[PDB]
Amino acid sequence: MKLPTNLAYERSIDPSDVCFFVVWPDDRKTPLTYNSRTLLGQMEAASLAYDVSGQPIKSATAEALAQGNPHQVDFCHVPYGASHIECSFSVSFSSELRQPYKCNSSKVKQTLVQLVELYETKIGWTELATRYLMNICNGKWLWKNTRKAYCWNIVLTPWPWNGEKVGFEDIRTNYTSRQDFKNNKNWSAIVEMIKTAFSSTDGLAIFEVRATLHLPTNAMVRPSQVFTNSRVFQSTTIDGERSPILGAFKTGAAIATIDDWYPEATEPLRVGRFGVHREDVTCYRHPSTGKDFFSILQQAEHYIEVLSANKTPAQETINDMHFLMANLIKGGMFQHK
Amino acid sequence: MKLPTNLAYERSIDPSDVCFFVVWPDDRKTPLTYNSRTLLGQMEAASLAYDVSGQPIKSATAEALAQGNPHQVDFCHVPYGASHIECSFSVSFSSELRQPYKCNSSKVKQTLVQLVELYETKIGWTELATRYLMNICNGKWLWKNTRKAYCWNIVLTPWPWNGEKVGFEDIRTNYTSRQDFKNNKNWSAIVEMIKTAFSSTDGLAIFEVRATLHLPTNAMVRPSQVFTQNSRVFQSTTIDGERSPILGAFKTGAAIATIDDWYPEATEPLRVGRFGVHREDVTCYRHPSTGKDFFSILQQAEHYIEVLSANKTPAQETINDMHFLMANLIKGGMFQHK
Repeated sequence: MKLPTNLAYERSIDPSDVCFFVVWPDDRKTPLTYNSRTLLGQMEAASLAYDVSGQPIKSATAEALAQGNPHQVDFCHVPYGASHIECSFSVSFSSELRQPYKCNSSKVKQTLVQLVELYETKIGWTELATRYLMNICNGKWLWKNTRKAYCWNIVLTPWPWNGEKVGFEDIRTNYTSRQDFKNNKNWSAIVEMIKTAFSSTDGLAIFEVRATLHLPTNAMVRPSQVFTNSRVFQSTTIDGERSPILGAFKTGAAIATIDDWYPEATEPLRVGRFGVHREDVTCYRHPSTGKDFFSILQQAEHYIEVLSANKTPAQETINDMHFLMANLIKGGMFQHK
Repeated sequence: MKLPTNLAYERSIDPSDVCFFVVWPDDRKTPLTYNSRTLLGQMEAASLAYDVSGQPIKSATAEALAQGNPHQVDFCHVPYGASHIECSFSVSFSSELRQPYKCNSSKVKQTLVQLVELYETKIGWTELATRYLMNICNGKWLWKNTRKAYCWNIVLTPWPWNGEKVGFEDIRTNYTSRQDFKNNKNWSAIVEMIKTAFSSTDGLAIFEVRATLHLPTNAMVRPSQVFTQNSRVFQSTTIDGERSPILGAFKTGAAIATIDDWYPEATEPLRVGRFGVHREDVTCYRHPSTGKDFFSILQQAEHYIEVLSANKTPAQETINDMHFLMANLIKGGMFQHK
């Protein structure tokens, strides 16, 4: 199947910025603040003592290499008498994946629409909705702040909902595997919200998520930081103060670390075309593998006879279908030429 | 009938820009603001890994394709402790479709003048004025902001009016179909303004429209954006000393006039225009080969006068051609040639 000259979708998951608060004892809240401060380190660079080839430069003597290298960073920490930290944002799950946002070819629109209806019927939305929601219900969107913490707690507030807010107390102890989430009192009622949101022409499903981090005394917080003072935080205005925030696009990248179907999978990757790993600077699912999104999107006509048959599909060629569906929930421009 | 060398009308519906405000608890209002910020995404384009034909380009190895692509967007969101968002603008309905603004042919001016008087008598202005007024009274002019919201409300303030402002509370629940709008306490009195505006040589009918959006916590708002490295650049005005996003006047008028569901295989209503286009799937319904574009219906305008001046009920097929004929005169435009 050819790529058209116009093909684009909208995203089906819409997160927001994360706001950081300081809860004091006797329960008053205050927005967390930060300050820039200059520091002074050693002169480690391997470019100040060596050249490009690798022999020692003769200008950097032992006295000139112990001189003092001043830097300037932003610095954010928990105040002294504080109790814990609130972190609050919101997610929507809203059915944009059913038909393309823009598509000049009517044949490609019919083919893309059938796939979503075939996938919904033959495979179902249970596997993807479980994998997105297990990144909300633990501290995956709290990136490094989860690390080096006593405990953290997640409280959900789903909107088309009756009552009794959903709580996930003491992660790192109680919510480790997939089965620990399914043992919650109301887990099948929240998974079937995301399934109803994807399976309907107007599905809505808003969540209000709020966390509670119990850090050590006077400890660090790690917010997101700007693209360009060497470490500059991203910030908004709460009341009249500046306050560090976790970026909206940073938060959506944490909900979508699902991709563990690339051919030698150990660690789940953030969902993308030719899905990259930023730990080791490589692309798993390179176009030479044949298992990027554009080599699977061309096999969309072949995947229709697999799903419209009656034999259960091979697990190997439904991992290609989970990756096809996860890139349409992600959205993007799919043009060419 | 041939097209004259000069034919043009004025528009009969005049919207304005939509201004956004932030309402705080204790009911103080502040204009909504935005900022630009740079982000860092992956290197997805399909022109960075593939060539025009379809084989993989060989300069894009696995390391060079995992490198990092910085962009820059405008970013507008609801503040943290905010309650909701006001959205206010105004529409007028002003009878410019009664006569041509400019027409050098007196036979064509007479034919056009007769059609509006026979449409008004035989068919009436109830069908068009109900379709325009529904797009004001729900959040159609709030394009994507209606999506992903808790609820929204519309309050009308019509000008040649006695009192008691007209309210439409909790759309997506209370106002879904045509009959839900008709069950309002004063819906007929506002439809009979737009009818009286069209049915008169000096019809005026001003509406002051104000909305109230209950978004989630810290949520996104989607304003209109300029027709221009910044990737997303919003349209803006100045309220007090602060830039603030708008949702433009041309954009607002395109939302009131998404009415055209008379094209030959109609599913979704289109924006009213000549050879009515659909920008979702980039095609023209009502193409000149269909025979149901607006310049093929002008050439049968002498034919439509014998149908409307008979006594037999007009066929639905040839009065859905009259609704599209009337909706393009309310839209206005140069109708010349050559």
